[PDB]
Amino acid sequence: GPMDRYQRKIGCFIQIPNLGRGQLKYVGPVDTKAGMFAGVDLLANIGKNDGSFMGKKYFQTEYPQSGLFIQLQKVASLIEKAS
Repeated sequence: GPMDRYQRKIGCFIQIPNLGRGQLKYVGPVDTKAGMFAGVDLLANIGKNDGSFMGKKYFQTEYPQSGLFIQLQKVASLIEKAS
């Protein structure tokens, strides 16, 4: 599947422009949103969530607002380069 190459990189770190270093924790759809998403933990409260959305847990965050869902297309090349 198209998400498999990104799913293999879960647990890696990427350097998201204008945000900072984030750990990739989830790749996939999000209920009620269009398209595929990367769930990242920014390891500081500069995200928007705790890894859950609409009462469902997608991933774990270190802090209450360190999690962020980003449209996968925006970070796909960064995730590919991560090792």
